Amino acid sequence: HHHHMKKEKVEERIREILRPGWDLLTEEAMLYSATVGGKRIRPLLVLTLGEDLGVEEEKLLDVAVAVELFHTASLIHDDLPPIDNADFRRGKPSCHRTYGEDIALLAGDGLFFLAFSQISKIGNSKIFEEFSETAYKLLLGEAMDVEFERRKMEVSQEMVERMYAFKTGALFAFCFSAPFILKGKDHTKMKLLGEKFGVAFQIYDDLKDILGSFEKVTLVKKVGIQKAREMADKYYEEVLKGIESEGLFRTLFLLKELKQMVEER
Amino acid sequence: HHHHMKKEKVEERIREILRPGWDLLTEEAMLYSATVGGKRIRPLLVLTLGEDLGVEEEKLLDVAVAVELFHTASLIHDDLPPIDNADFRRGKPSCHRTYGEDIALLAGDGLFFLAFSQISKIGNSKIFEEFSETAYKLLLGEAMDVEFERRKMEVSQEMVERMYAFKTGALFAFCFSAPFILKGKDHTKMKLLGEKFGVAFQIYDDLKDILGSFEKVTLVKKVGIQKAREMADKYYEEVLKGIESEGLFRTLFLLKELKQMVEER
Repeated sequence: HHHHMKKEKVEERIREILRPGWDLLTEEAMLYSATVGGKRIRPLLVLTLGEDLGVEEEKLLDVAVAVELFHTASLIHDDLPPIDNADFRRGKPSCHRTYGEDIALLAGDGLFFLAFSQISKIGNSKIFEEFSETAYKLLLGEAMDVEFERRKMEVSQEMVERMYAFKTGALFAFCFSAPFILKGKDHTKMKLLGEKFGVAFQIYDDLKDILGSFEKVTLVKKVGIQKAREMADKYYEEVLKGIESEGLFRTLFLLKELKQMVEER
Repeated sequence: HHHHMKKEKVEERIREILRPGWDLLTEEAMLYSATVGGKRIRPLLVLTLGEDLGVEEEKLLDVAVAVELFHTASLIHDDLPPIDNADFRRGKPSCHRTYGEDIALLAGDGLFFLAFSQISKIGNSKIFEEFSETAYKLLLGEAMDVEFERRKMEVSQEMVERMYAFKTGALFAFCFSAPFILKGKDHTKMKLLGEKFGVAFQIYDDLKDILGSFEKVTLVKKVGIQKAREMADKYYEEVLKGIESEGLFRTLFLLKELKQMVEER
């Protein structure tokens, strides 16, 4: 019920921000992509951490919505024909399949810009800086994924692990960090913990994709299923220990529930 | 010499920011696009206005570089095959023709993110807010241009004029505004003046494209060459009067020089 109340608040704000104003297919596409589904783990983490810390709900919801809009945009661009060429996303036709590649490209851009606009509402320069740094890292990570796949190049294990930390880890690092910055607490350790969480999250995604299936450089391909799973499990344990040590009990239980869901796959 | 010193400083900062660090083709592509050419009118306006106002040079150069990186990114995405499908840009092969559509898409995204990162360095929330609002407007303008062309829809003259004000006017509005915000002066009138300047700028671009040539909804197509040119000339006169009235003499002379160049086409 807890998680539901939080998700409903996020859904409502997303619908407000993305309500078309200019009779554009591009607006409709942004709204489509943002509402087709999503477990909303990223905004849920932000909101739950902020509750644990007692951060003002309005600034926290602005962060949570920003992260989700950004996430949405990143999936639109990843799905595009030049990149991953996904016909489907969340069991629904992809943005470009629904609206055209032109409209989908623009929708992705719009969503990123709206994400920055939400962050800017907070009026906290450190959050603006961190979010901007996070965006660029995510981009670097996506570029590495594309290039590692498509270039004839040497790709070390360390390079794959960095690509995970950038492509997936950076946005979780921000989710873990941003509530601490809003509280006026040092966020350096939480940022690293969030990055580890994101790496573990990506690994569990790789493993799900294998089970679901019943070129791309993945950590599972590089080190094997057993080692990859060991790395993910270890990082996840570190995250749980770190979260408990900070006394963040709502967040701890949220992370335990996510872990049980992974375990039940 | 004046304009040259300023442009060289911009070129140098752009090369610093875009110096690759990760051995990525995406990094190389961002640098390629940002350095293939450009008259650098947008950063030159920012730097010149800031000089007239006596604004601290470091914060001003961060704004100027941000605007140019953003501009660069917007041209990469416009050129892409789903949008305008340009084989050339500044007389050089386009980003996607040089590096691939995947790499070009990512380069555009990277440049926008770097632009926001530069803005965030300033530590001024009003600048962050204005820049973010500007980005979204520019996106709306591009969407309108694409959709007006491709949809079977009624497009009024007012809609075309709004599309100009968003697609081209918004970024100039920001260039005119940002130095006033950095000075702690009310920027509302300068923002409107910059928007008018951008509309006139777009119209002169339309007219150049006709002369150069010796579907898309343009103001020239809607109202005709004579009326369009009259609108541009009138807006430009308003801008010159407004700039002189604020005592911004370096900027006034820069704008007169740009106008003479247009006149000599």
